[PDB]
Amino acid sequence: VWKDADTTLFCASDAKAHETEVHNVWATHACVPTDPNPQEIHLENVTENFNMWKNNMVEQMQEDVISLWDQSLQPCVKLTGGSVIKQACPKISFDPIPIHYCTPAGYVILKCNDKNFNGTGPCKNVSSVQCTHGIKPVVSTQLLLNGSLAEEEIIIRSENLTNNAKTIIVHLNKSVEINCTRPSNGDIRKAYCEINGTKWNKVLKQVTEKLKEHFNNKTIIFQPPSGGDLEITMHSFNCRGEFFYCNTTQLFNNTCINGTITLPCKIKQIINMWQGTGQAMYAPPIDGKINCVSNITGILLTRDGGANNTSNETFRPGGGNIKDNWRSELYKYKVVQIE
Ligand SMILES: O=C(NC[C@H]1CCN(C2CC2)C1)C(=O)Nc1ccc(Cl)c(F)c1
Ligand SMILES: *[C@@H]1O[C@H](CO)[C@@H](O)[C@H](O)[C@H]1NC(C)=O
Ligand SMILES: *[C@@H]1O[C@H](CO)[C@@H](O)[C@H](O)[C@H]1NC(C)=O
Ligand SMILES: *[C@@H]1O[C@H](CO)[C@@H](O)[C@H](O)[C@H]1NC(C)=O
Ligand SMILES: *[C@@H]1O[C@H](CO)[C@@H](O)[C@H](O)[C@H]1NC(C)=O
Ligand SMILES: *[C@@H]1O[C@H](CO)[C@@H](O)[C@H](O)[C@H]1NC(C)=O
Ligand SMILES: *[C@@H]1O[C@H](CO)[C@@H](O)[C@H](O)[C@H]1NC(C)=O
Ligand SMILES: *[C@@H]1O[C@H](CO)[C@@H](O)[C@H](O)[C@H]1NC(C)=O
Ligand SMILES: *[C@@H]1O[C@H](CO)[C@@H](O)[C@H](O)[C@H]1NC(C)=O
Ligand SMILES: *[C@@H]1O[C@H](CO)[C@@H](O)[C@H](O)[C@H]1NC(C)=O
Ligand SMILES: *[C@@H]1O[C@H](CO)[C@@H](O)[C@H](O)[C@H]1NC(C)=O
Ligand SMILES: *[C@@H]1O[C@H](CO)[C@@H](O)[C@H](O)[C@H]1NC(C)=O
Repeated sequence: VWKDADTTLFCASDAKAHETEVHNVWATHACVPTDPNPQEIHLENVTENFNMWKNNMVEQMQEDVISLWDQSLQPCVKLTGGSVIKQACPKISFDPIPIHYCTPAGYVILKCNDKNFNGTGPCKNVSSVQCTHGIKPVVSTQLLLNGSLAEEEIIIRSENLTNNAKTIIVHLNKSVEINCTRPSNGDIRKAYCEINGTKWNKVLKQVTEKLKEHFNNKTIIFQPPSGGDLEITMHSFNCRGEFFYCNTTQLFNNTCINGTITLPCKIKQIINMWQGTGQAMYAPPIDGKINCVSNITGILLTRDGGANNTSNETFRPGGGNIKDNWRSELYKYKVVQIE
C-alpha cells in the first residue's frame, strides 16, 4: 500500500569526474552513479491520479538547476534587490547532461505509461521505478530543446486551457532540428538559426489540427509575442555558455499552412535572470564558430483573451517560468510513500 507524499529526492548521473564541464562537475559532487540494471514493476489493474501542475518533483529539480547555475554561471555584475554584486566572469565549458531523479527508502516513484497521457487525470497503465529517465536541465523559452518526444500523437498540456493565463505545453511527437551558429569570420554578437521550413511547417500544421480538437474546431492562428521582455518575445537559450536571443517571427506566421528558415539571432551579455533575481551581465562572446544543433521537442504557447465572441483562437510563443520546462519531462512521474 502507498500514498501520495513529498520527500527529498536524490539525483543520479553518468558525469565524468575529470570533465571541466559545469554540469559534469556539479553532478560529480551532487549526484551518484546510475543503476545499470534499474528495476521497474508494472502495476496491473491499478489506477493512479497524476497532476503535473502540482508536482513537488518539479520544484526540486528547479532547486538543483538554480544551484548548478549559481556555482557555474556567476556573472560579472549581478543586479538584484537594489544590490550590486561584482565578481569574476570566467568563460566556462557548458553542455547539459541527463540527470536522473530518484526516491529514498520507503518511497517509490510511480510512472504513467499511457501513450496519450496529458499530465492530469487517472492513469491506467502505471509502473513503479526508483529513478526517472535522464533529463537535461535545458533552460530556454518559446521552444523546448533536446527533450523527450511523445510516443504517439502530439499532446497538448495545460493546467486549464479555458484559462488563457495558464501556459500551454505542446509536446511534439517528431523532432525538428534547429541549427544555431555564431560565425567567426563584424558584429561578434550577430548570429542565426536555420530550420527546415518544410519539416517545421508540417509539424506546426499538425499542432494546429491538434489544437482544433481542444478548442471546438475554432480557427487556429499563430502570432509573434505582442510585448514583454526579450527573454519572452524571443527564443532565448544558452549555447556553449553564450546566451542566445532569436527572433521567431518566421516560425509563427500563418502563410505557410518551404525552404530554409534563417532566424536572425543575437548574443546578449545582459540578461534577465530566469531565477527571477534580477539582471546579470556576462563577458563578451568567445571567438570561433559557436554552434549548437538542438532538437525542438516542444513549444510553449500563451493564448490571447477576448476571442470568445469570435471564431479565431490566437496562440503566441511564450515562456519565462522554467518550471514548465521541467514539467514537460516530469509530467508522467509522482512520488508516493510505501508502508
Ligand atoms: O527572466 C525570465 N523569466 C521571468 C522571471 C522573473 C520572475 N520569475 C521567476 C520567479 C520564477 C520569472 C527568463 O526566463 N530569462 C532567461 C534567461 C536565459 C535563458 Cl537561456 C532563458 F531561456 C531565459
Ligand atoms: C495501456 O492500457 C491500454 C488499455 O487501457 C492498452 O490498450 C495499452 O496497450 C496499454 N499500454 C500501451 C500504450 O501499449
Ligand atoms: C535529436 O532527436 C533525434 C530524433 O529525432 C535523436 O536521434 C537524437 O538523439 C536527439 N539528440 C539529442 C537529444 O541531443
Ligand atoms: C504526431 O501526432 C499526430 C497527431 O497529433 C499524428 O497525426 C502523427 O501521425 C504523429 N507523427 C508521428 C511521426 O508519429
Ligand atoms: C487531460 O486529460 C484529462 C482526462 O480526464 C482531462 O480531464 C483534461 O481536460 C486533459 N487536459 C488537457 C490539457 O487536455
Ligand atoms: C479554468 O479557467 C476558467 C477561466 O478562467 C475558469 O472559469 C475555470 O474555473 C477554470 N477551471 C478550473 C477547474 O479551475
Ligand atoms: C548549421 O548551419 C551552418 C551554417 O551557419 C552550416 O554550415 C552547418 O553545416 C549546419 N549544420 C548542420 C548539421 O546542418
Ligand atoms: C527538409 O525536410 C524535408 C522533410 O520535411 C526533407 O525531405 C528535406 O530533405 C529537408 N531539406 C533539407 C535541406 O534537409
Ligand atoms: C471538428 O470537426 C469535425 C468534422 O466535422 C468533427 O468530427 C469534430 O467533432 C469537431 N471537433 C470539435 C468540434 O471539437
Ligand atoms: C522580430 O523580427 C521581425 C522581422 O520582421 C521584426 O519585425 C520584429 O520587430 C522582431 N521582434 C522582436 C521581438 O524584436
Ligand atoms: C512567414 O515565414 C516564412 C518562412 O519562410 C517567411 O518567408 C515569411 O516572410 C514569413 N511571413 C511574415 C514574417 O509575415
Ligand atoms: C542539444 O543537444 C545537442 C546534442 O547533444 C547539443 O549539441 C546542443 O548543445 C543542445 N542544445 C542546447 C540548447 O543545449
